[PDB]
Amino acid sequence: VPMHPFVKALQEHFTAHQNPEKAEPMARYMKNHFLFLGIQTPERRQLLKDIIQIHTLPDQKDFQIIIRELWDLPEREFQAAALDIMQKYKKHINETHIPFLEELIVTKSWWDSVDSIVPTFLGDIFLKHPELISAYIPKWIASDNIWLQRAAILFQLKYKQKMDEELLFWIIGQLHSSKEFFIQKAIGWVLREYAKTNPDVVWEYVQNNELAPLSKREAIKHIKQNY
Repeated sequence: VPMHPFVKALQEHFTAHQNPEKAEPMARYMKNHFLFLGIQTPERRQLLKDIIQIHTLPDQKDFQIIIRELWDLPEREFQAAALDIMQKYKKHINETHIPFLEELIVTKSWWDSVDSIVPTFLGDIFLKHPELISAYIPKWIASDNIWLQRAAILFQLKYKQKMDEELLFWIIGQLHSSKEFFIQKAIGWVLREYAKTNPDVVWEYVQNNELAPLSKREAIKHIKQNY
């Protein structure tokens, strides 16, 4: 459906290199929500490299149209490549793009797209503008969209000594009772990651606060050997 020359070049090049054999197990691993061309990350990045160097990288003022057109293509590689492209415009992404990122988060949703938007792009935005947290995180948690909820839990994933323990546990406190696999796993993930910096605090939270068994188990798996 796309006019942008760059997206058209990319689509032609990727489609030329599809592998129906490599596609089948890729699509299975994503529970068949998406068609795949069958191009693994390294080749995908290389094929994107080719098109970028051939075409040169588009003006940063196009970045949104490029990503949106890619996001509308049926094959999952196009959304993976759209986030690789987004990374090439990192320095031009700022607080004004949070609504654009929310859109990506709730469109063609799955952990593979959401996990590449949240801890990196949104993580850095809220580190720079932590005053905008109140305008988003409570709204996302209240949404009943599990991907926005997952976004609230993971935006701090890579914060290390910058982690706001108070907000983190407040978030996890609102979401612990969720039936949702992707919420339970995200909770366990951020707890295990945070435990790399502050294990004792994670251990005490997990030992004294309600969690789903999946979340608890995922949280302590690399630190249980210490207590």
